[PDB]
Amino acid sequence: KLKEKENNDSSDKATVIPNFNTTMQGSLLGDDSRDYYSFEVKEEGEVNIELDKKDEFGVTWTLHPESDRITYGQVDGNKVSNKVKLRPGKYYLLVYKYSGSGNYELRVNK
Ligand SMILES: [Ca+2]
Ligand SMILES: [Ca+2]
Ligand SMILES: [Cl-]
Repeated sequence: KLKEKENNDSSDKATVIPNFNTTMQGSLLGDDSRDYYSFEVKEEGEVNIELDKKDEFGVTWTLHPESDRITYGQVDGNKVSNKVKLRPGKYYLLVYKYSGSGNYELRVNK
């Protein structure tokens, strides 16, 4: 039932994802085109970031460490996904749209 917290349009205002394997609900309607999130890895491992589109629109995501290591989501229909091996540290996850408007769910699986 966890929801994003606007305004979250910059990493300094990112919505904390408190835990792995936890669904975050958000929306990118109208001129809300960016939702920043953050999370912390405590033990090195593979993380599977999964965005589920609840409406058809053009949305993806970009991951980078708080530390040019950058990872992009891979769009496949109504899922935008990737698997990346991450070391302990804090990470920023920018969910942003490139067309249209809609609702989504986000998980950082581990
Ligand atoms: Ca939003
Ligand atoms: Ca936002
Ligand atoms: Cl962990």
